[PDB]
Amino acid sequence: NDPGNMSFVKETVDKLLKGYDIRLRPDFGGPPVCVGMNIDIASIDMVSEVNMDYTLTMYFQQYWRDKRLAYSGIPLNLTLDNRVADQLWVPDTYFLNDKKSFVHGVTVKNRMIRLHPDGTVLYGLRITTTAACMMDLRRYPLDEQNCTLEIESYGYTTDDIEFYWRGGDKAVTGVERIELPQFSIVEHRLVSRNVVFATGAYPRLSLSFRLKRNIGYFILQTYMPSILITILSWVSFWINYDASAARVALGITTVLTMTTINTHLRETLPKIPYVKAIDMYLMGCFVFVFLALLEYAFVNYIFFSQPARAAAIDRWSRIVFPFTFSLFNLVYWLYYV
Amino acid sequence: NDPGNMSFVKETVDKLLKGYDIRLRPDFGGPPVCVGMNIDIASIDMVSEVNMDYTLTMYFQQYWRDKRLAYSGIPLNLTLDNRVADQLWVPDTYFLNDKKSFVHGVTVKNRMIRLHPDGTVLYGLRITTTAACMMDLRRYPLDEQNCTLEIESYGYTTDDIEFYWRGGDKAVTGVERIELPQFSIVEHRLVSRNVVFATGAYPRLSLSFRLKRNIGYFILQTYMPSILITILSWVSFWINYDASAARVALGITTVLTMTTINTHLRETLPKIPYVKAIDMYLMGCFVFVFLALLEYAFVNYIFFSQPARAAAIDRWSRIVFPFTFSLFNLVYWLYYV
Amino acid sequence: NDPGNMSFVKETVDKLLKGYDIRLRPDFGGPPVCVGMNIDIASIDMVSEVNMDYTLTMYFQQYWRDKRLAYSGIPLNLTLDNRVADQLWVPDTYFLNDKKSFVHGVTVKNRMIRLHPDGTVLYGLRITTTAACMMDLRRYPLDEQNCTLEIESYGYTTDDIEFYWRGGDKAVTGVERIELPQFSIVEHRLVSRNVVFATGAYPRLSLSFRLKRNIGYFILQTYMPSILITILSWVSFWINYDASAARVALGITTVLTMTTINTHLRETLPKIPYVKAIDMYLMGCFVFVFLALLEYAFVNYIFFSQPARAAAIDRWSRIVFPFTFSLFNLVYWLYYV
Amino acid sequence: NDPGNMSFVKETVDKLLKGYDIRLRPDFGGPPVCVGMNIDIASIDMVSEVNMDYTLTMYFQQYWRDKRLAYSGIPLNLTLDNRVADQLWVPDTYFLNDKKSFVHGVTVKNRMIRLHPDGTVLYGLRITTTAACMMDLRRYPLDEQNCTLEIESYGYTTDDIEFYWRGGDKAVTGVERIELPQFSIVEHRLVSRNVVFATGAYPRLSLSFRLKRNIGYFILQTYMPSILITILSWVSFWINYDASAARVALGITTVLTMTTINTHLRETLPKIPYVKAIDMYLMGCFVFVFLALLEYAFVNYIFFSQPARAAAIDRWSRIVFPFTFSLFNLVYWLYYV
Amino acid sequence: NDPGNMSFVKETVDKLLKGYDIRLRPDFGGPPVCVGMNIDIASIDMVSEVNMDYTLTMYFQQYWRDKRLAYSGIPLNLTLDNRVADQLWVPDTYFLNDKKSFVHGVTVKNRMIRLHPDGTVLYGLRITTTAACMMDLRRYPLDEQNCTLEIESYGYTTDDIEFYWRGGDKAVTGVERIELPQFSIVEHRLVSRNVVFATGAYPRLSLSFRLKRNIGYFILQTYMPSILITILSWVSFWINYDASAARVALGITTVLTMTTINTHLRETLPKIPYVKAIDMYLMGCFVFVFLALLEYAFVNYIFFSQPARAAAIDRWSRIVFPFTFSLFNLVYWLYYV
Ligand SMILES: *[C@@H]1O[C@H](CO)[C@@H](O[C@@H]2O[C@H](CO)[C@@H](O[C@@H]3O[C@H](CO[C@H]4O[C@H](CO)[C@@H](O)[C@H](O)[C@@H]4O)[C@@H](O)[C@H](O[C@H]4O[C@H](CO)[C@@H](O)[C@H](O)[C@@H]4O)[C@@H]3O)[C@H](O)[C@H]2NC(C)=O)[C@H](O)[C@H]1NC(C)=O
Ligand SMILES: *[C@@H]1O[C@H](CO)[C@@H](O[C@@H]2O[C@H](CO)[C@@H](O[C@@H]3O[C@H](CO[C@H]4O[C@H](CO)[C@@H](O)[C@H](O)[C@@H]4O)[C@@H](O)[C@H](O[C@H]4O[C@H](CO)[C@@H](O)[C@H](O)[C@@H]4O)[C@@H]3O)[C@H](O)[C@H]2NC(C)=O)[C@H](O)[C@H]1NC(C)=O
Ligand SMILES: *[C@@H]1O[C@H](CO)[C@@H](O[C@@H]2O[C@H](CO)[C@@H](O[C@@H]3O[C@H](CO[C@H]4O[C@H](CO)[C@@H](O)[C@H](O)[C@@H]4O)[C@@H](O)[C@H](O[C@H]4O[C@H](CO)[C@@H](O)[C@H](O)[C@@H]4O)[C@@H]3O)[C@H](O)[C@H]2NC(C)=O)[C@H](O)[C@H]1NC(C)=O
Ligand SMILES: *[C@@H]1O[C@H](CO)[C@@H](O[C@@H]2O[C@H](CO)[C@@H](O[C@@H]3O[C@H](CO[C@H]4O[C@H](CO)[C@@H](O)[C@H](O)[C@@H]4O)[C@@H](O)[C@H](O[C@H]4O[C@H](CO)[C@@H](O)[C@H](O)[C@@H]4O)[C@@H]3O)[C@H](O)[C@H]2NC(C)=O)[C@H](O)[C@H]1NC(C)=O
Ligand SMILES: *[C@@H]1O[C@H](CO)[C@@H](O[C@@H]2O[C@H](CO)[C@@H](O)[C@H](O)[C@H]2NC(C)=O)[C@H](O)[C@H]1NC(C)=O
Ligand SMILES: *[C@@H]1O[C@H](CO)[C@@H](O)[C@H](O)[C@H]1NC(C)=O
Ligand SMILES: *[C@@H]1O[C@H](CO)[C@@H](O)[C@H](O)[C@H]1NC(C)=O
Ligand SMILES: *[C@@H]1O[C@H](CO)[C@@H](O)[C@H](O)[C@H]1NC(C)=O
Ligand SMILES: *[C@@H]1O[C@H](CO)[C@@H](O)[C@H](O)[C@H]1NC(C)=O
Ligand SMILES: *[C@@H]1O[C@H](CO)[C@@H](O)[C@H](O)[C@H]1NC(C)=O
Ligand SMILES: [Cl-]
Ligand SMILES: [Cl-]
Ligand SMILES: [Cl-]
Ligand SMILES: [Cl-]
Ligand SMILES: [Cl-]
Repeated sequence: NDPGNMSFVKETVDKLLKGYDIRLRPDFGGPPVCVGMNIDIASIDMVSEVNMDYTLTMYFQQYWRDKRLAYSGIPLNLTLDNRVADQLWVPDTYFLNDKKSFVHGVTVKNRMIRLHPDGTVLYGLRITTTAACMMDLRRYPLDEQNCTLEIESYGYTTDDIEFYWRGGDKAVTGVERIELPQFSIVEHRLVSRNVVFATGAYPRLSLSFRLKRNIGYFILQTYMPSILITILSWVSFWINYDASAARVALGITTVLTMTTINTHLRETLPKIPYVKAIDMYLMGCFVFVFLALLEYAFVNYIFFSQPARAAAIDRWSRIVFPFTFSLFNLVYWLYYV
Repeated sequence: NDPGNMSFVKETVDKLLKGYDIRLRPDFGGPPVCVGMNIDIASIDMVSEVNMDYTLTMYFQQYWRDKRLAYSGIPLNLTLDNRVADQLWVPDTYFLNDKKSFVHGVTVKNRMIRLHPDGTVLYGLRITTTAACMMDLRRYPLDEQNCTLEIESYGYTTDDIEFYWRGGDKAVTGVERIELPQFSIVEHRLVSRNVVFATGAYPRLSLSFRLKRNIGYFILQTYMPSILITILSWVSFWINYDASAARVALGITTVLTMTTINTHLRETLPKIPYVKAIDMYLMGCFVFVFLALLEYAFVNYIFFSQPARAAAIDRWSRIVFPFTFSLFNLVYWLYYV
Repeated sequence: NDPGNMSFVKETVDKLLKGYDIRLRPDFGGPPVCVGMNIDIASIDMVSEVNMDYTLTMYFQQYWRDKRLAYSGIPLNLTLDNRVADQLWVPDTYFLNDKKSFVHGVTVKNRMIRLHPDGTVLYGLRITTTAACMMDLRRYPLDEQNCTLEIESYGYTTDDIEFYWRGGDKAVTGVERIELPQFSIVEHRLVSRNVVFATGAYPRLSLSFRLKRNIGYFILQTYMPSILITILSWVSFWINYDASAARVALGITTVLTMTTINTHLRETLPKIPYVKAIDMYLMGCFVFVFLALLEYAFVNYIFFSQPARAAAIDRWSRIVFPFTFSLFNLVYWLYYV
Repeated sequence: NDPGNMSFVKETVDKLLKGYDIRLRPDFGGPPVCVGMNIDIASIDMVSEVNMDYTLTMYFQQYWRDKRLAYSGIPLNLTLDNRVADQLWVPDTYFLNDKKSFVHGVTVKNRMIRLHPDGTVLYGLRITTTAACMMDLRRYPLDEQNCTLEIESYGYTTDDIEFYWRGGDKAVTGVERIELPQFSIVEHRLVSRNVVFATGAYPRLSLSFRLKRNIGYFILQTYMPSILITILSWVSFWINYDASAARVALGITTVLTMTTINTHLRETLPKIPYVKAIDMYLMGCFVFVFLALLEYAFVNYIFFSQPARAAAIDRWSRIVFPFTFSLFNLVYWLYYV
Repeated sequence: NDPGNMSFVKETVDKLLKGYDIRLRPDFGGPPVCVGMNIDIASIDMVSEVNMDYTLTMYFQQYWRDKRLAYSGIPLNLTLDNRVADQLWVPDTYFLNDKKSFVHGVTVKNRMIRLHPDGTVLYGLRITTTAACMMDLRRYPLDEQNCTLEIESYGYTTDDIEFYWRGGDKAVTGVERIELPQFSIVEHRLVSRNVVFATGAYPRLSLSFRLKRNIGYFILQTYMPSILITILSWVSFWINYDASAARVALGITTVLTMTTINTHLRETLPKIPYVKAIDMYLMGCFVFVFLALLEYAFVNYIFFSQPARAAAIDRWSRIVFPFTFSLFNLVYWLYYV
C-alpha cells in the first residue's frame, strides 16, 4: 500500500522470487521472448593489425519482459542491487567474434537490474571486449577497414528467443565520440537477421564500423625519407666521372642508407608477413638506387675507351632517372587512391 | 550493557542483520542517500602515451548512513571483519573511464567496514586502476596533459543516490607525495556535478590532475645529437672543393648518421602514429643535411667552368646555413613554448 | 500433460534431479558410455614458431545418453539454462596437448545443455585453446607443418567411457573458413583410437591440420635484398684496379650492408635458435661478398709486379662469381622444394 | 581423553567453532591483540628499474593468541587443513607498497593453520609480491638502492591490533641466500613503529634491503667500446694532413660509430627517461669525437696559407686530446665513487 | 550386493562421507601417513635465461591410504567425479621453487580421484608450473645447466606425513620424450630426503635434470660473422701503404661493422647483465680490429722518413695478427671445453 515502506517492498520482491525457476525462459513452451538491445559505446581502446583485432568498451543493455516478475501495488520502477541478477533468468547473449571479454567489477560488478510493474526487465552490463577483425592490408597504409561485432544467442533458436535493436537506428550511441588516433570512423550500421544453422535459425545482431586510416604520419616518416635518398642518389650523375672514389662512395652509401631505412621500418611497421603497398614503394626506391650505382659501373668501364659515349650515358641518366621515378610515383599513387 | 562483552556484541550485530535486505538502498522510496567520498592517493604507477592511460593506486572511502544498521547500548565504533561487507548494501560506485581495476587481496581483501551507533557506515577499498587519458601529443615532448578520474553510480539516479566530496577540497590527499619520474604535477581539482542522461540525471565526481613533462632528458638524448650532426655537415663548406672524395663522403655520411638517429629514436619514442613536435625538428635537421650535400653538387658541377662563381657559392653557404638553422631554431622554440 | 505449462515442466525437471548423483557415470558398473563429439572451428587465432603453439577457438559439443535424465509426457527437447550443467554428470574431457585454454563467459558462460526425452544430453562449450605444436623449421620459410589437437578422457578408461566422432568425417566443420595470413591449410584428418597406458586403454580423438607457409613475403623482404647486394659486389670487378679507394670502399660497404641485413632480420625472424634454410642462404651470400673483397686483395697485391696476371684474375672473376652464385642458387632451391 | 582418538578430536574442534564469531577480533573491546610476524625470504625474483619495483617470494607467518580457540585434554599442537582458516578470525595484514601480490595455490592454497592449547594461532602464507621501489638512478650504473616492504593493518588501529617482529632481529631469515645476478645485498633492517593517521595511530613493520649494483658488465659492454672509439679518433692527428679523404672518412666514421653505440645502448639501457651518469659519459665521448673532426676542419682550411701554423695545431692536438680525455675521466670517476 | 546397482553404490559412498572430517589427516595422532608420488612429464615448455626459470607440464599423482574411506561389498575400484576431491583430505603438497603454477580446467578441472576397497586413494592433477632455475652463464653458450623441482609438505612435518617416490627410479616418466629445441637432456635423478627446519624435519622429494645447450646455432650466427670480419681487417696489410684513403676506410669500416655485430647481438642474446664467454670472444675480436687500424697509424706516420722500417712493420703484421688470433682461438676454446 505504501511505496516508501521498505518492509512491504521486501515482501513484494520475495513473492516474485518464490517458486521462480531460472532454468526456464519466459513464456516457456510458447511464443519466443523478444529481447531488445542497445549499446552505449564508451570508447574503442585500440585497433591492432598484428593481432587482427580491436578492443571495445561499451554499456550493453538488454530489454525483455518476464510476466513471472510482474508485481502490483507499487507504482514505481524497482532498481535492485546487482546481486539479484543471479536469481533471475537472463538471455544467454554472447559475442560471436570476440576473443577476450570481461565485465568490470570495481567497486562492484558493473551490472544493473531494473524491474517494471508489467514484468519488464532492464539488464545492463559494462563490457570490455576484444573482437577479431580480419583486415585486408594490401593497400596499407592507405587501407580502409570494416570491423564488426556479432551478437547471437548461444543455446536458443528463433523459436525461443528473438533479437531486435531497441530504438531502431539510434540503438547504438557514442560512435561520434570515439577518438581513434590512427583511424577515422566513416559510418556505422545496424543489421538484424536470422542465420540458419544445423540446429535451426539463430537470432543475430550486427554492429559494424568503417575505419579510414590517417596517412599523414606515414608521409612524413616513411615516404619522405625514402624519396630524399632516391633524389640524393642522382647527385652522382652531375659529379665528374673521373672521381671514382666520390661517385662509388656516394652510390654505395645511398644503398646502405636505403637498407637501414627498410630494415628499421619493419620494426615500426606491422609484424604481419605479406605484401603491402608500403613495401612495394620501399622496394621500388631500392631498385632505383641500385640502378644508379649500376649506371656508373657502365660509365666507369667505358670512360677510357669512349669518353664521348660514356659522357653521353651520364647526360641521359640525368633525365631518365627523374622521369622514371616521377612516372613510377604517378602510377603508384593512382593505383592506390 | 558491557561493551567489552563479546557475546553481547555478537547478539547486537546479529540483530542488525536479522531481516536486513541487501537489495534495497537505505531510505528506499524516500529521499536519496548521500554518499561522501574521499581518496588517499597511494601513488601513480605509470603514464603511458602508447596506451593513452595511467595507472593509479588509492584508498577509496565511501561514507553513507543506513538507519537499518543503527544500534544502541554500545558507545563504540564497531570495526568489523571485511567479510561482513558482503552482508550489507554498498553503493554501486564505478569509475567511468577506467580500463582495468582491481581490489588488492593479500593477505586479505583490502577492505574495511566501520559501523557507528547512528547507522553511519565507513567503507574503504584499496584499488589499483588503469584509467584512460586521451593525450594531445602535438607538442611532444613539450606537452602538458590533463588526466581525470570520473566517479559515477552505475544504476542509481540522483533520485536515489547523491555524491559529494567529503571534506571539501581536502577530500583527496597524497597528491603532493606523487613522484612521477617523467611528469610533474601542477594542480589537481575536485568537481561535483550531475550529468543528464536518457534515464535521468546521474551523480558524478571528477578528480583531475595537470601533468607537465620534463624535457631535460630529450634535450640531451634527442635534440643535442641531431644539432651536432647538422653542425658537422657545414664542415664541408670550409673543405677545399677540389677534394671530391672528402666532401662527398662527409656529406653522405652525415645523411647516413641522421637516418640512424631518426630510425633508432622511433623505437624509444612513443609508438602512436601521428605528427609530433619532435618529428618536425628531426625532419627539419634532415633537410639541412640534405641541402648541404646538394650544395656541393652545384659547386662540383661548375667548379671547372667558373671557379670564381663556384667559390662564391661556397663562401655564401658558410653563412646562410648557420643563419637559416639558427632562424629555424628561433621560430621552432617560440612556437613550442 | 501440457507442454506449455511452465509449472509442470519445473516439476518434471526437479524429479530428474531428485536423487541424481553427479559422482557416478551413466550406466555405472555396466557397459561404457559412448560420447560423440563434433567441433565447429570458429577461427585459428595465431600460429607461433617462437612459442611452438597455435591458438584455436571452437564450439566443442559432446553427445551422450543418461537414462537417469529420461522424462516422459513432454514431447519437446528441453533447452535449459547453462547453470544446470553444474547439477549433472559431464565427461571429464580434456585436451592432451593444450597449454592454456578457457571457456568464454560474457555475457554468460558460453555453455548450453539440451535434454531429450530418451535421456540424451547435448553439451556445448565455446573454448579458446592454445595447443602445443612442435614445428620442424629446418626448411623455414619453405616449411610445411602438421598441428594436431588431442582429445582424451582424464580419469576414465575404455571400460567406462568411449569416444567417437559424431557425424563421421563431417564431425569437424569450419575448416574451410579458416583465414591464416601466413599459412594455407592443405588437409585435415579425424582419427579415433585407443591408447594403452599403465592403468589401461584410454579413448583418444585426434584432429590435425597440415599448414603450408606462404613464401611471397620472404622473397620480397629477405631473399631479394640479399641477392641485390651480392650483385652489387661484383661491380668492383669492372672498376679499374688502379682506383684503390673506390674498390675497397665498394667491397667493404657491401659487407657492412650485408651484416646490417643479417642482424636486423634476426629481430623479424623467429627467435628459436637453430639452423634454418633462410640462415644458410643469408650466410651463403655473406661468403660471396667476403670473397669478392678478398679477390681485390690478391689483385692489388700483384698489380705492380704482374699487371697482366692481375688483370687476368680480374677478368675471370667477372664470370666465376656470377656462375658460382647462380650454381649456388640452383642447388639451394632444388634442395628446398 | 585419548589424543589418538580421531572422533574425540573432531568433537573438540567443533566445540571451538560452535558460537565462534569471525567478525570480532580476539579480546574485542579490551586490550589490543599482539600479532607477531616473521618472514622466511624464499627469493627475490627481479629488480626492475623501468617499472621501479621488485618481486619477492616469502613465507609470511603471523602469531597471535585467541582465547576463544583454547582447548583442553589434548596435549598436542593441532595442525589443521588450510580450509579451516576461512572459519577463523585472521589479522587484516596488507603490504602498503605492494603493486601485485598473490598466494600460491598448487596443489592446494599455500597456507597453514596450527592451534595450541592456550589458544595461540600460527598462520603461514607463501606469498609472491611485487613491491614498488623508487630508485634514484642519477648515479646509474654506479647506484645504490634501498627497497623496503611496509606491513600494516588495513582497518584496525593500535587500540585494536599491535605488531611486532617475532624473534627480534632474527625474525626475517633467508636474506643471506638471496642470489641477485645484478645486485649484491649489503644490509637489511627491521623497523617497528606506529604511524599517526587521520583515524589514529596504525601499527607498522618495515623490512628494507640495501642493494649495490654490479658494474663489471657495464665496464666491458658500455664504457670500454666508447673509450676505444675515442682513442681511435685521435689516429687522425698522426695521419698526414694532405690526405683529405683519409682523415675526413676516419673522423666522420668514428662519429657514425659513436651514434650507433649510443642509439643501440638505449634499447639495452633502462627505458626511464631522465639524466643518468652513463648518459653523461656517453655524451662526453661524443663531444670529443665531434671536436676531433672539427680540429681537422681548422687544419684543412689553413694548410695552404700557413703550413707551419696548420702543422702546429695538429702537433698540439696529439697531446691536448689525450690529456683532456684523461682529465675528463679523472673528474668523472671521482664524482661517481 | 550388486556392483552394477547405482543406487547401492550411492549409499556406499555417502556412508564413507558421513562423519568424515577433512581437517584431520589419516591416522591422526598416530604414525605418519606415507604418500607415494609419481610424475608423468608431458613436456618442458621453455627454458628462460633472462627470467632464470623453466616451464613444465606434468601429470602429478599422489598415492596414500585413508582407512576412513574403506568400503566393503564392492569388488571394484571406484573412479569418482573430480568434484568429490573437495570433500576429502588431500596432502598439502606444494613445489618449493615454483614461481607460477596452475591446474588446467578445460573442459573440467584436470583432476581424478580413484578409491580402493582398502581405503587407498589415487589423486591425479595436470599441472603447468614455472620453476626457478638459477643458471650459471659464465660459459654461455657452452654452458650446462641443472634445473630441479622440489616437492615438500607445507604444514606437516615427518611426524605426520612422509614422502616417497612410488615405483623407485621409474616414478618419473616421459623424460625421454622431452623435445627442447635449444637444450638436450643428459640425465635426470630422483632424490628423497628429510630437511631439518626450525619447526622440525620436513619430507622432501627432488627431481632434477641436466641440460646441455646446443652450440650449432651460435657458431653460424655469432662466432662465424665475427671471425670473418677479423680476417677481413688483415686485408689492409697487403694493401700498399701509399693508399691512405683505402686502408683507413677499410680499417675504420671493419670497426664500424664489428660494433654493429656487437650491439645487435645484445638484443638477441639474453638480457641478464654480467660477463659471459660469448662476450669475451666478441670483445677479443674488437681488440684485434682496433689494433689493426692502429698498426697503419704507426706505418703511415713513419712511411715518409723510414720507408724500409715502415714496410718492415707491415710485413711482420701479416704474420703476427693471424698467429695471435689463432693463438687466441686456441686458448679460448681449450678454456671453454
Ligand atoms: C562490413 O561488412 C559487413 C558484411 O559484408 C556488412 O554487413 C552487411 O550490411 C548490409 C547492409 O549495409 C546487409 O544487407 C542487409 O541485410 C538485411 C538482413 O538480411 C537478412 O534478411 C534478408 C531479407 O530481409 C535476407 O535476404 C538475408 O539473407 C538475411 O537473412 C536485409 O534486410 C537488408 O535488405 C534491405 O536492403 C535491400 C537492398 O540492399 C532491400 O532490397 C530490402 O528490401 C531491405 O530494405 C540488406 O540486404 C548485409 O546483410 C550485411 N552482411 C552481413 C553478413 O551481416 C557491413 O555493412 C559492413 N560495414 C560497413 C560500415 O559497410
Ligand atoms: C599429423 O601427424 C599425425 C601423427 O603422425 C597424423 O596422425 C596419423 O594419421 C593416420 C591417418 O592419416 C593414422 O593412421 C590411422 O590410424 C587409425 C587408428 O589406429 C589405431 O587402430 C589401428 C587398428 O585399426 C591400430 O593398428 C593402431 O595402432 C591404433 O590403435 C587406423 O584405424 C587407420 O587404419 C586405416 O588405414 C589403414 C591403412 O593406412 C588400413 O590398413 C586400415 O584397415 C584402416 O582403413 C590408420 O592406420 C595414425 O594413427 C595417426 N597417428 C596418430 C599418432 O594418431 C596426422 O594424419 C598428420 N596430419 C596430417 C594432416 O597429415
Ligand atoms: C631505507 O630507507 C628507510 C627510510 O629512510 C630506512 O628506514 C629507517 O631506518 C631507521 C633505522 O636504520 C629508523 O630509525 C629508527 O626508527 C625507530 C622507530 O621510530 C619510531 O619510534 C621513535 C621513538 O622510538 C620515534 O621517534 C619515531 O618518530 C617513530 O615513531 C626508532 O625507535 C629508532 O630509534 C633508535 O635509534 C635511535 C638513534 O638512531 C636512538 O636514539 C633510539 O633510542 C633507538 O635506539 C630509530 O630512530 C627509521 O625510522 C626508518 N625510517 C622509516 C621511514 O621507517 C631504512 O633503514 C633504509 N634501509 C637501509 C638498508 O638503510
Ligand atoms: C642438481 O643439483 C642437485 C643439488 O646439488 C643435485 O642433487 C643432489 O643429488 C645427489 C645424488 O646425485 C644427492 O646425494 C644423495 O642424497 C641422498 C639423500 O641425502 C639425505 O640422506 C643422507 C643419508 O642417507 C644424508 O647424509 C643427507 O644429509 C640427506 O639427509 C643420499 O641418501 C644419497 O646417499 C647415497 O649415495 C652415497 C654416495 O654418494 C652413499 O654413501 C649412500 O649410502 C647412498 O647410497 C646421496 O648422498 C644430493 O643429496 C642431492 N642434493 C640435494 C640438495 O638434494 C642433483 O643431482 C643435480 N642434478 C644432476 C642431474 O646432476
Ligand atoms: C566514532 O567515530 C566518530 C566519527 O569519526 C567520532 O566522532 C568524532 O569525534 C571527534 C572527537 O573525538 C570529533 O572531533 C569529530 O567531529 C566527531 N565526528 C563525528 C562525525 O561525530 C567518535 O568520537 C568515535 N567514537 C570513539 C569512541 O572514538
Ligand atoms: C510495511 O509492510 C509490512 C509488510 O507487509 C507490514 O507488516 C507493515 O505494517 C507495513 N508498514 C506499515 C506502517 O503498515
Ligand atoms: C554477555 O552477553 C550475553 C548475550 O547478551 C549474555 O548472555 C551474557 O550474560 C553477557 N555477559 C555477562 C557477564 O553478563
Ligand atoms: C501445471 O502444472 C502444475 C504442476 O504439475 C499443476 O499444479 C497445474 O495445475 C498445471 N496447470 C494447469 C492449468 O493444470
Ligand atoms: C572417541 O571419541 C568419541 C567422541 O567423544 C567417543 O564417542 C568415543 O567413544 C571415543 N573412543 C573411544 C575408544 O572411547
Ligand atoms: C540397489 O540399492 C538400493 C540401495 O541399497 C536398494 O534399495 C535397491 O533395492 C537395490 N537394487 C535392487 C535391484 O535390489
Ligand atoms: Cl575491471
Ligand atoms: Cl593484489
Ligand atoms: Cl572471455
Ligand atoms: Cl601459483
Ligand atoms: Cl588451462
